[PDB]
Amino acid sequence: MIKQRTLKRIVQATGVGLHTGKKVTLTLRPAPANTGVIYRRTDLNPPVDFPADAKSVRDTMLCTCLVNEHDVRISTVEHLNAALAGLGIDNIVIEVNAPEIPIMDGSAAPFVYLLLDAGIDELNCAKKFVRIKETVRVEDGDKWAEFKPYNGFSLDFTIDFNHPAIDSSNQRYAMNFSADAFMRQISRARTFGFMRDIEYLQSRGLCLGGSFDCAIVVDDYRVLNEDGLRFEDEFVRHKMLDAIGDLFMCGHNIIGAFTAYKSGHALNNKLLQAVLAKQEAWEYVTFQDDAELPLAFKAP
Ligand SMILES: O=C(NO)[C@@H](Cc1ccc2ccccc2c1)NS(=O)(=O)c1ccc2ccccc2c1
Ligand SMILES: O=C(NO)[C@@H](Cc1ccc2ccccc2c1)NS(=O)(=O)c1ccc2ccccc2c1
Ligand SMILES: [Zn+2]
Repeated sequence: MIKQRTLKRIVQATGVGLHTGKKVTLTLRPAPANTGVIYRRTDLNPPVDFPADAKSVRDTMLCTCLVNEHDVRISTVEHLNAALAGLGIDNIVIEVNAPEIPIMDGSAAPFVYLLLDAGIDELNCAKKFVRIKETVRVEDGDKWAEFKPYNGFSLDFTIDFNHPAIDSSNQRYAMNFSADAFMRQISRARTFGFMRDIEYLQSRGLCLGGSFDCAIVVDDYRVLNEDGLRFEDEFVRHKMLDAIGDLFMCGHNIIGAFTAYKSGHALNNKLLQAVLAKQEAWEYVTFQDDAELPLAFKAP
């Protein structure tokens, strides 16, 4: 039987908060079967829990967050959420003593190492997958995102960004998902933005933790980071990283084929909600024998 996963032990790391520029301590905890992914703020008293749920996500001008009934938020969950999906972590409590997840290097890779430190523990309860049964498409002008039935998990993503540092040959990326492929191909791909935008935000007291150390920073013409890009198509790899995190907000790995053209956090969430809202488009499946598990979701 394919089992749900949590962590073996509690682990802690400290990083910089993108928004405040202050040190944030992140604690990852094992959790019981079926409890899912829970983000928790422990700066607040009492602490506030935000269960990961497609309906609780909000997108801002800067990042994604989860909100509670009172619109209290926890922010910058996008890249850690992608790492959870990548390693198939079903149940976990994620604490920060601050209003935001640390930005790390702008990618998901530092979170992967932290999760490896915590270890994986298999629980005695079947892991539930969401199987796509019908085609579902959502649109935003000329932008769109789609799920189709497919016995596996594939992503095919065309980026919305247009810049001299992005050739036409580097605007699309497609992959067959797996833990190893996520780690090797996607996890290290950084977020990105304009120097003038970062300077401007910082002049307004925002994004104080923003720097070359946590993003690809471009001007109108070129990548400014002295070491350049980690991949010739790093921008679109990062957008696939984001998509993997967006889709995992339902708390289940999905068996189907994902295709997107100029999508992003908002449209990816719209697709996820559209699927879950249409009863006949999907079903929960479990695997009592490891054989019939799509290759996509094998052990790391
Ligand atoms: O080919 C690879 N990377 O480019 C393997 C090499 C590797 C790299 C980093 C590791 C870090 C910690 C433990 C083991 C590692 C192996 N990377 S990978 O295939 O993506 C991979 C990473 C981590 C794993 C942990 C446990 C089993 C298998 C793993 C494979
Ligand atoms: O990739 C992300 N989310 O998934 C980034 C997107 C983003 C949004 C706005 C930006 C403005 C200016 C520069 C870069 C930007 C990136 N959101 S984020 O990881 O929370 C983030 C936001 C702002 C940053 C500014 C500077 C460095 C890193 C940043 C990361
Ligand atoms: Zn991102």
